[PDB]
Amino acid sequence: SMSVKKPKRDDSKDLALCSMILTEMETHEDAWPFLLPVNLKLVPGYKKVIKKPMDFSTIREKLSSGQYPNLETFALDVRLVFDNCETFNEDDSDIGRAGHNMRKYFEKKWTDTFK
Repeated sequence: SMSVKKPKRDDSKDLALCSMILTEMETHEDAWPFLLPVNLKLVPGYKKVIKKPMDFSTIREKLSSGQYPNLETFALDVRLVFDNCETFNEDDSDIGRAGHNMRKYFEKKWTDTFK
């Protein structure tokens, strides 16, 4: 509350560390469905159904331009990518399995880097 604060967690490395995680997600062999925005002209149903499209290149540009106010807003966009994938793709598809795998990979890096 006013003039009452918990001890200050050092957040000075968060930007660098989120960038490193994102590099590791970019270079994973199962990243291919997520590297670029889904083409809304060429994929029937996507525009109407997926209310907030998100992809790694869009996260990278937001990251690079100071559009994440803190590390939690960064995690929310990463998770959005996988939540969108589960909304549109069957679990038993190459893209559906890709999404589950990447989400796992991300959540471990996130815990190991920050928790």
